[PDB]
Parts: sequence; structure tokens; C-alpha cells
Amino acid sequence: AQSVPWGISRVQAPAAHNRGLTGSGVKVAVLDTGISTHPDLNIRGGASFVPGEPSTQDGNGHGTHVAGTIAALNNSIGVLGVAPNAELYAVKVLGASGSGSVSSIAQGLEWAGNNGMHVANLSLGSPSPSATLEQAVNSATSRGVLVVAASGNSGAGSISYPARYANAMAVGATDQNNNRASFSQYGAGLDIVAPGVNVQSTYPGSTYASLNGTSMATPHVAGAAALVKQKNPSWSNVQIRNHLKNTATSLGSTNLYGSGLVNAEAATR
Repeated sequence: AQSVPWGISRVQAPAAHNRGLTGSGVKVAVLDTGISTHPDLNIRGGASFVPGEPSTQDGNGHGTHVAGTIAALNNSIGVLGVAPNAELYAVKVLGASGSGSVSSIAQGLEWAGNNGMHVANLSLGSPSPSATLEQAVNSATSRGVLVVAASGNSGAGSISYPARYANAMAVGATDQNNNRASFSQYGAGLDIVAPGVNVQSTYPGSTYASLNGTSMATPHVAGAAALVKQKNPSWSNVQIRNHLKNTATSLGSTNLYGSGLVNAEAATR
């Protein structure tokens, strides 16, 4: 129906938009630093905690990409994410600089503890651990907030932080179909993966742009889950992990892959 790159073509996201599902009624946070003001992204919520206040809308570029990767509106113009509308929020938790303080990632994982809706993505990973961050995830599970942190981009035999832990799932990138990408990171705690070697999406200034990375493919799984919760607005982040677990493809292996490809066709059907 819409025009999407091989990235969304393998996430069975169209077949879902054709079945009748719209993920409408769900809520997902986007911990980034700018979702770019665009007619394809409907800002339903947003809060900037980290210092350096550029603008609740736009300030870098990646953030906006993750936005359409979670629910780029389906108006036919521009790309098409997995979700059409849904409540796409904007939790500027990081600064356009490159990585807010732990007081930012913590205040962002705690502000979602209350208004963190049912889902929340974290396309970040600092090598600096902190119990302040654990106190934030503590506020996230205390209320039940499904988090799907990304992987990284090649760095030691481990994944992002928290990603690895914090009750946050960690996503990874893939190659041609499912093989391990070339710059995707790995570790003993990978949750899922997807195609992250080229992904055209929206951009500020009324323009679109293509980029490659596991950060873009991370919110692709975050959106798929959104559609699930939609079909079941009474379920919880737990019951959801079930459907998404047995629905998401399952390469196999002992832990490297173990569920790595996603498809809303088996999650909606």
C-alpha cells in the first residue's frame, strides 16, 4: 500500500495495515532528543527533562526517524511505519549532544513509571552504569512499562545499557534476511533483531532521508508490539511478551538469535 524500504517490508507491517488493525488506542514513548515537527508524526505527548532545551520538536534528526519507525502516519505521503496513529509521545531523555546524564535516562525511565504509557523505547546505551538508572527501571516495572532498548553498533561482547538488563529488551540489527548484520553488537542477553542496513523515513524541513543502524530497526519491534497491545487493550506488558514471543520468528541457536525476526502477520492474523 504505502512506500517502505526492505526494512518494513520484512516486518509484515503492511499486511497488518490491510487487515484492519491500526494500533490506534496504544501509547509508546520515544526517549530521544527531537522528533522533528512534521505532518506525518502526530505528537500526542512529550516531556523534556535533560538540560539543554532546543525544542520539544526537532533538534537532531534520529529521534524523528525512530518516530516514523514506531508509527509513521499512513497518509500515503512519506514512508509508513508499523503503526498508523497510536499515541506517539516524545520523551526527550537524551540531549542532541550525544547522551544526557544518568539523571536524564533515569528521570526519563521514571517519568514513564507514571505517564510512561504501556510501551517505551530506548535507542541508547552508555558504558557508564548507575544505580540511579536502576531506580528508574524500578519505577518502570512498579507500574508496568514495556521497554525495548536497542543493541548498539559494535562495541565489546555486550549490548547497550541498560538494554542488557533493567527489564528492558534489547534489539539487534540483521543482514540480507536474518544473518547477523556487520555492525550490530551482541552479548549474553539479546532479545530480538531486524533489518537495520538502510531505512528511509521522515526528516525535518519537510524532507525524508535514509540511514542504516540497529537504532532504527529497534523501534520497528517496539511498534509491532504496539499493534499487539492494540488487539488487546486489557492485556499487560507481560501477557504481551507472551504473544510477541511465540509470534516473533525464532532463528533458534542457544542465545545469539533466539527469536530475532518479527512479523505482525503472526501477531495479528
